[PDB]
Amino acid sequence: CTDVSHKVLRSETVLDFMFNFYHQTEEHKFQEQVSKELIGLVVLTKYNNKTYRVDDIDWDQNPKSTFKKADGSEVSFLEYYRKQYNQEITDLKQPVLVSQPKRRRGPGGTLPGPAMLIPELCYLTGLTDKMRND
RNA sequence: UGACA
Repeated sequence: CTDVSHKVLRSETVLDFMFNFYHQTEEHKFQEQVSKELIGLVVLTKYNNKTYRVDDIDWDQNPKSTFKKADGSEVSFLEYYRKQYNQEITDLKQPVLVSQPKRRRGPGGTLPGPAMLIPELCYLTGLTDKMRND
């Protein structure tokens, strides 16, 4: 009861995460907190086991969002991820994870780990990688 | 000088 946060779980996508979070908080409230939970935090891309620092949860696009390829092949997250790495999205109706370095614009550290992630593949971490050297 | 977006 009234449980929150998660000490860097082994395996679980932030979709499954933000999912349980969907079963608690209100609507407006929901989105506000959830993000705070993943924001500044990082996720593990199941398809390419690569972790990026989620600084913003894209509560607009779904794992279906598309984009053209080299020659212009329009493939969706679901596709690019399923065909190239086969990570079966499945929850093709949740948001996205806009991972951004969002450096402190201070001196010249420049933060790393930017990426448009699928919440259904992001193994919640706890990295919160700050590494920049400002 | 934004490293499988």
